[PDB]
Amino acid sequence: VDQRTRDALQRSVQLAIEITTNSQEAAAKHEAQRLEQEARGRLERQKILD
Amino acid sequence: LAPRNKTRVVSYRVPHNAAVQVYDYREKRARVVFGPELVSLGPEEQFTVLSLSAGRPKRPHARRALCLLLGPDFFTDVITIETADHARLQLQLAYNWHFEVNDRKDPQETAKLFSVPDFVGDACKAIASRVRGAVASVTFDDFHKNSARIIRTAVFGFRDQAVFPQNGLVVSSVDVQSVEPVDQRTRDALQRSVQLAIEITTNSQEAAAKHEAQRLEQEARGRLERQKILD
Amino acid sequence: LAPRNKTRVVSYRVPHNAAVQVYDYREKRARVVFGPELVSLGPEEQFTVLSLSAGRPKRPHARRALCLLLGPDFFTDVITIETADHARLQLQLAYNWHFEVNDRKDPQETAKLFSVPDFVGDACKAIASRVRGAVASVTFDDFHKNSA
Repeated sequence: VDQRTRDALQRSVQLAIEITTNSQEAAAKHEAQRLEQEARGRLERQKILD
Repeated sequence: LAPRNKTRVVSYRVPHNAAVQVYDYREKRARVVFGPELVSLGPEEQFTVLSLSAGRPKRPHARRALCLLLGPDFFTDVITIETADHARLQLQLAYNWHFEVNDRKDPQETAKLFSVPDFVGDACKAIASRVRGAVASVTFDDFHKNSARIIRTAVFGFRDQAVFPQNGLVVSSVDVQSVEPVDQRTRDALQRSVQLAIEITTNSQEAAAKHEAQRLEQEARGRLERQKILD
Repeated sequence: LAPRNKTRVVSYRVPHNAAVQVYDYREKRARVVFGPELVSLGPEEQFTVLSLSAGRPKRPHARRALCLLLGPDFFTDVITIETADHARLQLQLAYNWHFEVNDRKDPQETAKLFSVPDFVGDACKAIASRVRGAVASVTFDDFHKNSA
């Protein structure tokens, strides 16, 4: 019935989106770090093999 | 237009996949006529007039019918629900239905077809309550990804059909069409969710190209360094 | 133009790959006439009039048909969906279809052809729901590459 109570619940869903977006950004960041490490790990072996 | 000859026998052509109910008030007899047929009243017989529901969000008493549509058909409804994150979002559904009649010569089975005064308004709220119930215990991120399963599991239990045993209606399908937030702010928060999913992919292709450039520069340097000693 | 002779026997030329449904309200008899043929009413026979769907995003009741098109054909629809990244993007599709009739002398098989009042609007939403459902659990980069 209250409008304030309804206003307090939209701020409950404006953060449930940010949870998901910060989660996908974290997953992409971890995958980028894993790929950069695998690239570095093959380049470092190839230098000694040269 | 032209006013009718009231001394003329009243008659109605019942359409395909439809039934009418008519009760003879003098001889105290009832009958239900099916499919495509001409139906003619006696002096005391009357038609059963069905006040039914129609409209966008299915307002009641918005349609009048002299016959009961019992063929495979659908009607669509707009359902506003709310997830466990308190995010409100309306839906657009479509309920494929048909009445199930075993014996058309049964005076008790065919009488049950006209027992519910408004099967459209009954079924469009008996299904929307289950949708509302099963979504309210589900967060928004789960529902946005799996909403075709949430709704099909809410409506059908443990099942292919949702039979209503009062009159004989089944609802053997539901087809969710539109899913969107009511709030504009909630919609603004989701475009910033996709303006970063592009940057993930572009920064990924730039990283892959950069790694390949470094690998090629290393292989070039590694052949040049051998060639200098060989000279 | 010229108003019709109402005392003249009503007749309709059914096209190729089409069927009409006609019920004799006096003799209590039904029949479905196929393919290319002339169809003439009795004094109490009537045609089954099909209100069908047409338009861009397939609005309903935008077309009226006295015959049922049952040949290999297509109709196109515009479908708006949304990926798991919350990126909204519309589609343009084309559904090659045909009705399947085994025996044309079966009064029960051929009656089922006219059971659904609007097969175009039914099929264009029964397919768009599956598209909408299977895309919403898929990120945008996967869909842009493998959408076929």
